[PDB]
Amino acid sequence: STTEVVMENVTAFWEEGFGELFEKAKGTPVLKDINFKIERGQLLAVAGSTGAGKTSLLMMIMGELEPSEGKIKHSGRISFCSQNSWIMPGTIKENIIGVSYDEYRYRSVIKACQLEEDISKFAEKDNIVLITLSGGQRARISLARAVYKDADLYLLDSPFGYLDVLTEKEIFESCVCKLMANKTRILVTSKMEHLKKADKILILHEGSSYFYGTFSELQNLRPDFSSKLMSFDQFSAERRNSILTETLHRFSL
Ligand SMILES: Nc1ncnc2c1ncn2[C@@H]1O[C@H](COP(=O)(O)OP(=O)(O)OP(=O)(O)O)[C@@H](O)[C@H]1O
Ligand SMILES: [Mg+2]
Repeated sequence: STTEVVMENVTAFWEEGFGELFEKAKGTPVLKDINFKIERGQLLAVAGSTGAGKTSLLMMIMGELEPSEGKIKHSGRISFCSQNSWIMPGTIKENIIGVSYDEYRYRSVIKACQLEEDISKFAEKDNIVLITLSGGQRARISLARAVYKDADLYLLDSPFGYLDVLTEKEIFESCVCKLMANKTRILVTSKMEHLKKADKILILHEGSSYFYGTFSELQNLRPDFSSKLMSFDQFSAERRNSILTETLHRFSL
């Protein structure tokens, strides 16, 4: 199954004392007046400047950060892919599946994340003990682990680190848009292509919603903003994020 996710007028503080004070009241919040609704099986793309609250938003959904105002609604299990890849000492297989094995699911995830060719290189195949991996292999294994988990909501925080432009595109398509096409998911990204293929987009800046709605509505309701951001996707993660950050500081509020 999958869930809908709804946030209505949500405000949150990481400093729990302040969150209580604000709540009771009938520094500055990490997230302010956040609103979105994603339907079952839909993709929300979340972009924004550095420190804007993109990971914090995900942490709220996981219950690590509580709102001081507003309503969050969602049900079921959550799977989370962090923006920092991590590999535990053990086999490639163990890293992806943990303890529970489903052959058909495991095979579809390795294919979707392009891990077949990485696995096949080794004598032991996926029983190879984690051999040091490249950043890109680490990113793909971390993604595979998150997508393999049977969950009702998938939270993918910038999962495409150290990938080539073309293979990030291939994996966005095969994994996020095809394998997970019927799962509710939220993707943090800085690629315009990802925003374009999303059902909904949320742009965050200093904890506020700079824009929520559709890519074509962004093109329409934010023409001056779009005109800077739209060969952007060939730029490095760092450069895209610096351009997005600087543009947001210019046009915010
Ligand atoms: N557990 C926490 N406790 C206190 N403050 C936090 C915590 N997590 C994040 N913050 C702070 O909240 C702000 C938002 O950080 P967050 O990680 O949500 O930003 P981000 O938009 O994901 O940025 P990036 O583009 O760097 O990933 C930052 O000032 C950060 O230092
Ligand atoms: Mg983050």
